[PDB]
Amino acid sequence: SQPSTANGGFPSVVVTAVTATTSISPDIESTWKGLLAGESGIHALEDEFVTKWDLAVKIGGHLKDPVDSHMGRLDMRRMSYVQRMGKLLGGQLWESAGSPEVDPDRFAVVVGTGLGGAERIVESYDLMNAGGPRKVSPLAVQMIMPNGAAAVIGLQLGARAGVMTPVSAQSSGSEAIAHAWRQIVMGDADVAVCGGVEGPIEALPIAAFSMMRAMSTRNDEPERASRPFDKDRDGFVFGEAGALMLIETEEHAKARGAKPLARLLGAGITSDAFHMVAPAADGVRAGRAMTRSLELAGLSPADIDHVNAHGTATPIGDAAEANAIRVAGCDQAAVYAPKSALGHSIGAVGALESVLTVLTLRDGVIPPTLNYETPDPEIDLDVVAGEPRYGDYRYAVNNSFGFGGHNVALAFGRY
Amino acid sequence: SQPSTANGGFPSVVVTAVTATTSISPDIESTWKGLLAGESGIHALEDEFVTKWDLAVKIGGHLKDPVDSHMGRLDMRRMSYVQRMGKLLGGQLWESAGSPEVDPDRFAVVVGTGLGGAERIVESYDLMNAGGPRKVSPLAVQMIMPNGAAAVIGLQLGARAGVMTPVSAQSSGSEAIAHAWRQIVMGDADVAVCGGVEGPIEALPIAAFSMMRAMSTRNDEPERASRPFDKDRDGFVFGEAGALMLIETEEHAKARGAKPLARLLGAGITSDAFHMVAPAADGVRAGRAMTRSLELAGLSPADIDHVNAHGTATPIGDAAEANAIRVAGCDQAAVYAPKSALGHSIGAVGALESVLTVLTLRDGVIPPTLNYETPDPEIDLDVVAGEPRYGDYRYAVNNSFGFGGHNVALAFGRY
Ligand SMILES: CCCCCCCCCCCCCCCC(=O)O[C@H](COC(=O)CCCCCCCC[C@H](C)CCCCCCCC)COP(=O)(O)O
Ligand SMILES: CCCCCCCCCCCCCCCC(=O)O[C@H](COC(=O)CCCCCCCC[C@H](C)CCCCCCCC)COP(=O)(O)O
Ligand SMILES: C=C/C(C)=C/[C@@]1(C)SC(=O)C(C)=C1O
Ligand SMILES: C=C/C(C)=C/[C@@]1(C)SC(=O)C(C)=C1O
Ligand SMILES: [K+]
Ligand SMILES: [K+]
Repeated sequence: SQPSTANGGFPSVVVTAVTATTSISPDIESTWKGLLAGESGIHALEDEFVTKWDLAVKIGGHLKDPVDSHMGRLDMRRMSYVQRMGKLLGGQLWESAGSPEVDPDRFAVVVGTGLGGAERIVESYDLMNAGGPRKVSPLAVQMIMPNGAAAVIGLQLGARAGVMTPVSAQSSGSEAIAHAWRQIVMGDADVAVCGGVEGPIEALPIAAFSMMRAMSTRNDEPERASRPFDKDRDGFVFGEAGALMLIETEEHAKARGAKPLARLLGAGITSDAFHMVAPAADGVRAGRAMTRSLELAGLSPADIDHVNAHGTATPIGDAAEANAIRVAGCDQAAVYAPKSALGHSIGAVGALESVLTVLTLRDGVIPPTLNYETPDPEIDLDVVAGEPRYGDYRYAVNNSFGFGGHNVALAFGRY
Repeated sequence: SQPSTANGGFPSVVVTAVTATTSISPDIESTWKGLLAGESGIHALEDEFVTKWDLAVKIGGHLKDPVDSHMGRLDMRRMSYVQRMGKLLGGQLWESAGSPEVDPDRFAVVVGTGLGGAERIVESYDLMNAGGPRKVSPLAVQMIMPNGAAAVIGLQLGARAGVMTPVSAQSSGSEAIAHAWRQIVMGDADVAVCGGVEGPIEALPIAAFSMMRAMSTRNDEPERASRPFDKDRDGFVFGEAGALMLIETEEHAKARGAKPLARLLGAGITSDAFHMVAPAADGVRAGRAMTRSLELAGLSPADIDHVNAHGTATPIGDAAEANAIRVAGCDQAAVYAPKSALGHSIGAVGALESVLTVLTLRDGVIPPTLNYETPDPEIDLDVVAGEPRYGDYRYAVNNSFGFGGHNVALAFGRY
């Protein structure tokens, strides 16, 4: 019969450290306290690029503490932005873990991102148009390539059991943690740094998503604009983030005296084959990704206390995900939609929300979904709102979905 | 007691169809015949961009049959180039396989690529710069995102068991087949379309790579420029390609009466943690990727008949790979380096070379490595050269490596 975590057919895998930088704080613990106190990272954008172009979207969450105030002169010339973000979070995470001395040959890195060092593409293009091929940096290829942030972290921390970069648009950061889990349970690694990084809010990304008519334009009240599951939602809001976690076998963690924050029990990856940029309405394949993570974990849907929803606040996205949660039999879980406060960080967001799922399990508390004011009869979920919801949560699923029809669900447990 | 293909701990997985477009032919079967007859796809580049910029590199292999001679006018605007290649190859592969009726919920797609729809990044940038944010296409995001080619193919063919895009630079096309094999042996799918696609030779990619000093500049003799393992090699040559294969459990293939071309037995993924753009000289982690594919296959290195080398023709690269082949105990095997004839197709190339490994096994023959004229004493490999070599080939490993330090090896068997 089928290997599961519960039946011992997969080894036990624990989360032993987390790190993130957000529009609320550069410190994940302070981001967590702010979320619980009802704080939002979303504000009026003050960038001159908003005025230069008169963008229809004038709201978003920049990082509280910009990555580049941490970067040396050479990093600014030799790395793309997602690489600098990767380096920053990778060193923070390692220090957080107690700087363990691990076997490099049993250590993997899996880090997702939406695009890569795309600013270096436009830089290279301009440099060559103005001055010819000899003006392109000899570092352009390694700064641009989308595996470049994962590679930087792997080099920095010494990972020799693989360095992988799954890209699946807005599920990339979750999918990275899924593949790290597979690398460990298939025997390829005992320890893995995983998660996601993403570029900052800029004019061209805004322009491109805005032309999809995907984004909230509630510019006069920025903190109220992101309303996942609310009746009056009008699209997503960008909120910058990067997040990594350290996962390892329980035996590896025990042998070095690490204190686990949670367990990572299983991962489901499916696809819709429905539309390139809208989720299937029926939620069936998305609900199957949740169900698969439960099969691998050895759990039933009634075990699931908590769902951390992808919850983008688009009208059709939230409706599809509500249907997916019912398909999976998880619609009596308490649901949190963290994009209500942190906005959408695209290739990083699944990793950020998996970190938040881990903290919910460690601490016994789910923050309030901001802006949740008018229940939507198509949604019919238990959306935590108003104040935090306390409980002894045993098991939780984190959802992420991505343009291309990608569905990723991760099942975590209390340690 | 570790599961392996040979001990029945993983299900048997077979290759049932292959498709590729190359500098030699749009048709994989003709490419193969061309290879065996000693044909090269590498010529003088006739593009106006070469003289416009006076590029240092004036050679390479364009597709014999351009992807866009097959494309509708709408697709030329609303798909990126790699998406159009994916659509073309995906349709051709399915028709080659008999257009089988599979269970969509058991059908995955995994397709790697080096970058994605990056021409749409520069086009969006220019369009906005000239006319504002509302000139950017509403399709730009879904054309640009690096998962875009895999997602096009998943939607086209109806894959609902997962659509994945691993990015690991020059090893992406092999890594995709590795993850497709994992998706099947972990029980998430019974059938998968997998491989890699890549963009065409253009001015800015030539500038960026050639500023790395990686590329041959033997412009006076183009078919003699790509010289993997030859003492007088001087770097790689671009040769365009895309390649997909259909794999499925042997049970699945048997139930629908499909004739297997070969077996995909195991896949190893490791990393160097050495340098962003040079492979580790000792070949140790790269040899471990080969060993790991053998472990999962249940083979010993003494079983290996044939290695399809990554063999870029850089001085450093080929020397590191020969060390790797020694580390893995595979240096008694017959070695082919197809970039000698087909050049380097970056994100696609490990998929293309995986298809060539399958055909070697199917037909009992290895094509000659072109331009292999002076053995290099640091290499000391049995390089197939001169004429095709016929043989009873039973087991082969296809190697692929990438910037960032990624190592992928696939173990294939004769059906
Ligand atoms: C909250 C998350 C937001 C996510 C955003 C979307 C993620 C897309 C990737 C983001 C990459 C951008 C990194 C910016 C680095 C930086 O800082 O560059 C500024 C100066 O402007 C620039 O160079 C902007 C150049 C734009 C680069 C091209 C971006 C193309 C975007 C596409 C047209 C639209 C998005 C495609 C996404 C597909 C994948 C996900 C589904 C510093 O200024 P200075 O120091 O020079 O004064
Ligand atoms: C086998 C070679 C592989 C090389 C490719 C390397 C991977 C990059 C893939 C890029 C895909 C390009 C698709 C070209 C479409 C096409 O054909 O458009 C021409 C007109 O030129 C263009 O717009 C070229 C636009 C440039 C796009 C930006 C490319 C940036 C390249 C980086 C600076 C360097 C490469 C980074 C690779 C990182 C990943 C691999 C390690 C027809 O013009 P028209 O007559 O129809 O008007
Ligand atoms: C297949 C397309 C999908 C899943 C679209 C979703 C719901 S995922 C996401 O982050 C946003 C903004 C969406 O619109
Ligand atoms: C870590 C760096 C590596 C593997 C570099 C290699 C050998 S892989 C490749 O396709 C080319 C052109 C190279 O130079
Ligand atoms: K979530
Ligand atoms: K090869």
